[PDB]
Amino acid sequence: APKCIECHINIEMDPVLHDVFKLQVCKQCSKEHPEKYALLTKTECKEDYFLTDPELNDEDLFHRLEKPNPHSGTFARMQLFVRCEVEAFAFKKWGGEEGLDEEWQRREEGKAHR
Amino acid sequence: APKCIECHINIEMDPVLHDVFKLQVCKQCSKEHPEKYALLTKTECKEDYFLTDPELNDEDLFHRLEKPNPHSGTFARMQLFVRCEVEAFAFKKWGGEEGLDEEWQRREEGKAHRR
DNA sequence: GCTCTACGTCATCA
DNA sequence: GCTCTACGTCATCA
Ligand SMILES: [Zn+2]
Ligand SMILES: [Zn+2]
Repeated sequence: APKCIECHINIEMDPVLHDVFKLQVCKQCSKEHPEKYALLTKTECKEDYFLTDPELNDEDLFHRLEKPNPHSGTFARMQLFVRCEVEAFAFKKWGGEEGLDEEWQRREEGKAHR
Repeated sequence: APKCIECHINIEMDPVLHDVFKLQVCKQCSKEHPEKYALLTKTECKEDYFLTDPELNDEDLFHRLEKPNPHSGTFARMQLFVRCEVEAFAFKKWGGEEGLDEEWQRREEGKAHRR
């Protein structure tokens, strides 16, 4: 029977990372590796990685988990993305982790200026 | 025998102004009163009256005629609005003809201000 | 550490 | 004298 790609031991996969994000990863390894497996809200994806609504809204581009808005169920649904997917897209977008850090810099100058 | 509200004479209403815009006006009177009856594109509505896409996209708020884009059938459809409806909404928005001018005035100052 | 839309402009592509 | 979307912050309201 198939094994978690992180630990090579667990055969019971985290339900969310597996069913929703297509990752053969166990709940414990997801906790141990947030740099890959942590779930980020849509808002966290824009502030951390400077992705736009059109790229995050693209059904064809990111897998996503939706939950009721924790502020109120009458508010727009919370959207959760897996860090490895969003990071990989942002690195292609801005050019690796350095490109991203240069774009970070670039905006502080903007906020300062403005 | 219902009459054009403008001339009170013609019995045959402009088919566009009547079917699409609900206006009991003959074609001849539409040409003689462009200040009420001229059809404006979506773009001329934003330029002339500072209405937004959300306003003009509201299906419940303006009648609209759609035509194929004259630049190309593959481009987004042309949308035609009747000046009297558009003008009346812009007069409420900006507070009359004077407020529309006052808003005109301020954007020129902005596009001198932006080098 | 919640999300959508709108303001706002203009360009670009369609 | 063609239209949509995107880029920008954001704020507001939901
Ligand atoms: Zn594991
Ligand atoms: Zn008439």
